[PDB]
Amino acid sequence: SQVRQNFHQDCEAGLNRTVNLKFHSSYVYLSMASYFNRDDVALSNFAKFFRERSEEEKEHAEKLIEYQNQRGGRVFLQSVEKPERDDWANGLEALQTALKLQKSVNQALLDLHAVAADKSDPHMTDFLESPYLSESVETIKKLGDHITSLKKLWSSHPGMAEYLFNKHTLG
Amino acid sequence: SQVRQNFHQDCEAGLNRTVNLKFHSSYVYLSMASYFNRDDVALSNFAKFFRERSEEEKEHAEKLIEYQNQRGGRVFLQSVEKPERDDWANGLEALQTALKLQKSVNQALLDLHAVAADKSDPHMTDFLESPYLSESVETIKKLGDHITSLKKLWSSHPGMAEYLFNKHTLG
Amino acid sequence: SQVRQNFHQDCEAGLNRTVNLKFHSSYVYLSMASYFNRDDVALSNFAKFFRERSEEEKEHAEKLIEYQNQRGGRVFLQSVEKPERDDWANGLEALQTALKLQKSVNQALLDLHAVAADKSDPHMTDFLESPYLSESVETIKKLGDHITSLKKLWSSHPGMAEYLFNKHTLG
Amino acid sequence: SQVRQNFHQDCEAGLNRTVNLKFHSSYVYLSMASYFNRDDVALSNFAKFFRERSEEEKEHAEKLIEYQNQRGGRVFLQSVEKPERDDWANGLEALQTALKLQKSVNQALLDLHAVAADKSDPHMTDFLESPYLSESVETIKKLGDHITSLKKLWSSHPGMAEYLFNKHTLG
Repeated sequence: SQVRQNFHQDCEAGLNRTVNLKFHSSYVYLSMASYFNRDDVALSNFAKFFRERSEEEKEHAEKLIEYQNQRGGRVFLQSVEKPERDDWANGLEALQTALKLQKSVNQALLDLHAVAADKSDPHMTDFLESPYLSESVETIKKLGDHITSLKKLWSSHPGMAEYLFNKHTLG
Repeated sequence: SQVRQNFHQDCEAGLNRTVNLKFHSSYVYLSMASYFNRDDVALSNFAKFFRERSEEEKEHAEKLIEYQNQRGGRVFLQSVEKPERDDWANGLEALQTALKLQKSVNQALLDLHAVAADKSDPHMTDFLESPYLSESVETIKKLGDHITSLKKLWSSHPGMAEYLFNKHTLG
Repeated sequence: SQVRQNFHQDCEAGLNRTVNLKFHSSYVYLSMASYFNRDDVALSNFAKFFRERSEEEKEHAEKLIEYQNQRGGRVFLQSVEKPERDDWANGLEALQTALKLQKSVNQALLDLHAVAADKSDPHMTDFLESPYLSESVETIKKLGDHITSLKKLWSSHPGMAEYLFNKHTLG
Repeated sequence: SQVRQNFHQDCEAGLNRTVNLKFHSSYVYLSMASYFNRDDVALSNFAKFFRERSEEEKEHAEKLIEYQNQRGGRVFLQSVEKPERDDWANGLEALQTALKLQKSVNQALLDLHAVAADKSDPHMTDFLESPYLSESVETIKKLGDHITSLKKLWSSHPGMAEYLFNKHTLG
């Protein structure tokens, strides 16, 4: 590419691997959103929350593809594996799964950042820091807070816990 | 000081002692605010409430310093002792601690007022009455009310108590 | 903490040490502001300037506490040592002291940044760079400029120097 | 008087004595204002400043007369002695004289307040506290500040001192 400069093959490859990860996360959130809209689950604000997370992950994936093109790298798309589950049990289990998902995506971004740093690519480390790394920790803190609040309510009554949380925290 | 008139040394000293007390209270509230923002506590409106109390105590301290200068007294700042605890247990314990703190600060203001009265300084007694003494009793009444409401909820479920109070009273 | 990830103990500790430093700086500036409001000093714009510096240092301290919570670290507050002096001599001596203070705080931020870099924490190095490190150098340059201008005037008449500078540069 | 209640003869008399004092102060300030408007003095902002002080003292005198009537006391006006000087030397000497005048008026208000307190008249002590006692200390602090600033300039050149102060502080 006539545009390529100081762009290492490992960074190009890591980038392609990361967009797949982001699409997979988006897909997991979409599954969760759909689950909460089921007539036998009916937690509309949990659904809304996960739907928003889904769209955010999707937009990140698209921005990474755009970054690949900007640097003169070549995009290679892979199949997107379906979520690990189709039933997410309940609001608390879904939140806990999301925290685990967010931390694995954060680790992937940190690993990619380390590759860019090792290859001395300041443009890429800068790109990864904001907003990718920053949004990750913000989301992780938010999910941790949510889990704590829901757990407090859970100890009294799980049925009422989900209903009240859906209304007061997610509404 | 060319400006000094009817300003007794004991009032000057009491004033310096009181600004330290006010800074210490501010610091205690800041500690509480930070505690409620912890991911494992997550009561944002309790945090907000204590953050506001912190700023109010800080502004009072600054107004007392300003009063010292106005009367021709000389400000002497002392080290600000850290809060007695770093962990505040829960919303109810924090509220009860704040009531105790507010009453000790109120007593200090009453003692200072008595010194000013004894020395026949009507400018200072007037200054202390509004808004210092008035805000103290208003805050004390507010905290007493809060404690009563939270205790009512506590008897059912502490987890749900803090969650509901954080949302409905402090939100 | 369920939220903690890639957050080293040394960074957590350095953070707690830095908030204390920031509170101490705020306290030093407050002392200076109060000194310039004395009837026998009477340089209102110097007071205003240091009052603003005080509030800025305080807000930085609070943002660092907030950052600690975001990463899953635990805040530990220590006593805030009183300023080294209660009398700041004059406008020039105060400015020179502030430059020295700013450079020591800058060094602390640089040392903390180095710890974060050593531990491979890109989220923290990024956080420290803007606005902390950037504001430091901006403030340092501003103070250096002020000192130079005041020194030019000082050589003629210190009394007139402070009066004119208070009005034209700080006003 | 059908309206009189808890109004002691000594308070009534002190009130009449104080309105005369206030008229005399107003007259002194008027003399100063006129002096600074002389073609051979020509400090328009010093004149403006003293003119304002004159009007303030006059309005206080009128409010005290009004208070006398409100309580059922009877107003007795006495001759207003002319100022002690017709020539006020310079801006610094005038400022120093005003500080001395303000402190003597403040003492008179404090003495009157003490009489009201001794006679258990809370309506009168309250009336005297705001705005009379409060304005006195504010004015005293302001004059002390002004004197300090002008003295700083005086040490360099008195001619330039008055000119610059007239423009920058009083303008």
